[PDB]
Amino acid sequence: SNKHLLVQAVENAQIIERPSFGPGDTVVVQVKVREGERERLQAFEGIVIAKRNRGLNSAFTVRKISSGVGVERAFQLHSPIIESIEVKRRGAVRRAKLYYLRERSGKSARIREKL
RNA sequence: ACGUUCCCGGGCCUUGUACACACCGCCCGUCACACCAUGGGAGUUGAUUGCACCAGAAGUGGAUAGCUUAACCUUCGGGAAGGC
Repeated sequence: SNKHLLVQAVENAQIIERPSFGPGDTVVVQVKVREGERERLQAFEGIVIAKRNRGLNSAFTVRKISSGVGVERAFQLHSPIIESIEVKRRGAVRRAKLYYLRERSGKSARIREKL
């Protein structure tokens, strides 16, 4: 919509189907990784602090704690790097952007389950 | 050449000594040059620890947003218990 019609025509082809999901829910993402001559898939599991929907340019940021330090990656929804996305756990958050979780470390960081 | 007061040496009695190769003795303290152990010393670097907090893995215990329910009860709808 926001883009010109000629641009929209190009974007529609790039669009790829993917399970819809909400903010603040634990998700597992499969990322293509190149080790040279071989291909592998790496699993990234984390709570989704922030999401932005822009049609083709939609992006979601996943935050996970590894060895006591958090890691945040702003994954691209429609990129071909992302082989698949699945929702391990669904949570309810008052606000779309969970930027208070960065300050939170342990017991506070957790998000209540949504039923 | 009165005389023993003195310079020197020698005889005896007593006295004090930290001296005994014996006063031509023994022996004290600073300064100078080395080497040793140590005290204070702006600090530098370790070990162990008092107290006040943050923290909340697995485990057990109270309670239930909720989910799956073999033993017994069932009016076969379910109840009882139990697990997550």
